[PDB]
Amino acid sequence: MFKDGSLIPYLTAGDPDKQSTLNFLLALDEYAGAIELGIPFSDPIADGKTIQESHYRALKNGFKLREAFWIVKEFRRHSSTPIVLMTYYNPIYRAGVRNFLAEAKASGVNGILVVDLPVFHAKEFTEIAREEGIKTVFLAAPNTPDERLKVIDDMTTGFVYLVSLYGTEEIPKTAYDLLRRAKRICRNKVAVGFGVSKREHVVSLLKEGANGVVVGSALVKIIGEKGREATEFLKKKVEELLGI
Repeated sequence: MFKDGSLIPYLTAGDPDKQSTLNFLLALDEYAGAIELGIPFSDPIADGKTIQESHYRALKNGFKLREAFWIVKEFRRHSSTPIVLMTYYNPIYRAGVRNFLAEAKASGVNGILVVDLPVFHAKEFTEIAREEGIKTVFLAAPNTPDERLKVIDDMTTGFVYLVSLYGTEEIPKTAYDLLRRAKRICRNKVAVGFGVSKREHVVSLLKEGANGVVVGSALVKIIGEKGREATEFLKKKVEELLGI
């Protein structure tokens, strides 16, 4: 869904408020190949500490599901940068899969990633996303075996998202191994979320085959640190990571 060598910002919707999220997106668009907008959930057990706290902040400050669409809709007035909505299944399941996907599409969302999509529902889910015109983004971690990478690649219409809960401040070998295994199996492009925080992390991951590098934690840390005034500091971090 994005150009090779793309940096992909990840932000939690409504952290600290939907208006600020929109501001952050507009300020980082010029550096983004695509953007991941995360829907906050009460139990983000698949996320790292930093991003879990951004979920807590957003909910505490009163974030509401459809405010995420507001953000995408307003963003679309100024940009056509691909947007992937990242969420836990619970919200979608409760609101109605097709209803949510249709509403997502209508707002400008291009793809969707369901962090904990029950394998039991994967089939029907992908079929519904296809019908609603939304591309799919599936996740895989270091403990994902080659056989499953293949199944994941065959269902993916957007791009494969490789993650690493490991942390760092070096990228773990187990994370590089996941990438190395994925590029050998995936026909889809792949993005990596290995918690980069330094220029060398980006240069290296791109050199090792990542079509796109996502930047979430580095940005979110600054947001829970500077609140609405995070913007300018975010631009500098993304610039640092881009060697500019």
